[PDB]
Amino acid sequence: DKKTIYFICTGNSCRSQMAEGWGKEILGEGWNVYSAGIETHGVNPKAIEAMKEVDIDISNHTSDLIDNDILKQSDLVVTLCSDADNNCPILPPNVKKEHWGFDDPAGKEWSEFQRVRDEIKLAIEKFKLR
Ligand SMILES: [K+]
Repeated sequence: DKKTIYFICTGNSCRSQMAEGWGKEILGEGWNVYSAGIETHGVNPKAIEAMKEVDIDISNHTSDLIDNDILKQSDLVVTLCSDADNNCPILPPNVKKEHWGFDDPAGKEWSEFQRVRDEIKLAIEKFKLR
């Protein structure tokens, strides 16, 4: 019935966390949305604040490493950064993978953090229209 999308960024901190938040809202009807990373950097407080601004609560999200069982059941694995794309483990044959590159918002001025958040919204909206 429900399909599964898996958002991956290096530390499961900013990009993948915002993508999970947007995904649960926009694709929530027929999609199970999860996020992971190559390493765990913790859920960025700025990502929680960025999502709170658009009335999406991601405060209960966790920073997790990639799980082989979630990978196995994924219909689409989406990598959100170059490092995550290149270091993503060998995927099961039936699982599709796409790289949706976004700039690293961590280290950028607060306005640019919000810009990346909204670029992610747009990519997820376009995905729903496929
Ligand atoms: K997660």
